[PDB]
Amino acid sequence: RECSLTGEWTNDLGSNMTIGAVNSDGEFTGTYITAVTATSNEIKESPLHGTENTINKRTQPTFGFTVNWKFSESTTVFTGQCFIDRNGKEVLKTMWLLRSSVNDIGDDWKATRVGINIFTRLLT
Amino acid sequence: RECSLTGEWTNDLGSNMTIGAVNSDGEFTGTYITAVTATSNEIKESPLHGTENTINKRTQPTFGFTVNWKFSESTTVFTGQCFIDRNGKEVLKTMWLLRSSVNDIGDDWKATRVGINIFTRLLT
Amino acid sequence: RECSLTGEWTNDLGSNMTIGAVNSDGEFTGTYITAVTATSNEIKESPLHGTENTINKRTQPTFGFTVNWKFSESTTVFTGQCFIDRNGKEVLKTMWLLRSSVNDIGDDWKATRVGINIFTRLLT
Amino acid sequence: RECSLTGEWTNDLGSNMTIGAVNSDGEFTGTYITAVTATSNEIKESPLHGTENTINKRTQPTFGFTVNWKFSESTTVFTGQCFIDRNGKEVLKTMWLLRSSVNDIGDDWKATRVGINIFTRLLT
Repeated sequence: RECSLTGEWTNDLGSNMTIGAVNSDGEFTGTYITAVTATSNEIKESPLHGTENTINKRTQPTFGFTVNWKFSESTTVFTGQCFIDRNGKEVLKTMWLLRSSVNDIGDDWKATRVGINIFTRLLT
Repeated sequence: RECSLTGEWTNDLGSNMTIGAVNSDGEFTGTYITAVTATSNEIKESPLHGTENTINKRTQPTFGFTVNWKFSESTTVFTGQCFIDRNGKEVLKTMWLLRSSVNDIGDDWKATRVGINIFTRLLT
Repeated sequence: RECSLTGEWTNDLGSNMTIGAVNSDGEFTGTYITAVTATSNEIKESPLHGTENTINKRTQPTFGFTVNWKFSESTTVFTGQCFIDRNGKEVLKTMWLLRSSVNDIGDDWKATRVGINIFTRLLT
Repeated sequence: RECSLTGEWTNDLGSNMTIGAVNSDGEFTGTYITAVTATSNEIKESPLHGTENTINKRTQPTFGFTVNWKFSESTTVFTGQCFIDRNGKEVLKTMWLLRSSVNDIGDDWKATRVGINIFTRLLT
């Protein structure tokens, strides 16, 4: 009971993220510090904005967030669920869609990549 | 001339959405309206928060947004690009991931559905 | 009643495909003539191999097929259903995954694109 | 030395598969075995047909295959790449789409689930 979103997280590929307080409407903003950037870069930070679903006030709520990349013209969306694992650790399981910017509508069909990411807490 | 997100749109599925005004930051708010399991209790509306990529102030920007469902524990993410010419008409080309809430971590693998939607200006 | 796979089909982007006879096990092979090839080419043909699901002998059966590209190192998989539309026309609704070849396992996360395709019959 | 498809594998989900021998053409056959809704009636097995891309006889080829379910009307497609070093161990990195059968064309949009699976050599 209590899979909270707020905090610092790290994922399976080296990226880090920090999520602030979740308001009443279930809204939150935060930051994303990436690793893999289809040309990995030093340490570039971008903002994120999402919501957590509050229907039935579930302890392992679903969520979604958009990453507004600051060193590229692409956009990434992440969706998933905040779980309490068998060992009592908080875990974010996610899938994501990476939209690349094309010039012509005739190339739209190849602008979308898909994948997953797993996050666990940092704070230490 | 540019492809603006602000406004009223409808999709190939007959769903409609409204998008507020886009802040300097690329941030926006709106509403998503669908025929919640059509019939039973007609149509419902759920908020939606997202961003538009503004790097290099492109004319046909990429964006993404999260729809926080008001009648289910689910969450949906959309990402795509705002296009022009094909007549001179604005087109929203998107893909989404719909995440269902699951009770146990072992059921995670079957919680994500994926698809597309094309949005056009509301005949008005 | 009778959404059959055998034949010549064309899709929403200009690609063509011909599917041969479906055997007992539900197996079939055929050919794929593409249009968009992340660098569109004249007229390059590649073979395909898939199966149709025969459980309950459904009239609008699900299916899957793999395209073994002959001018590239990638692979594409297609899945969907063979429908009888309101107007009595046969229609294939599909989603597909395009795997690109990477050199290092550290780039695996970006090797997968997703999309859709709609096919209808040719034969005229 | 190369990454061979032929053999016995198991996945992160505890499912197992066998793959026959790969013909000149890149064609292969096998079997997929899972715990069909574990308990009720333990494990079941379903055939599987696919191909391996052989352009430029790469050491870590891409491939795809269709699993024709024997206890449901569903169809599943997998696509990925066969990798090496990480110790000297072969890894199958894949993504799939699972298509459910729907009764009416208007329900098509919710028929496709997407995910990943990592396969490793069967401890034997």
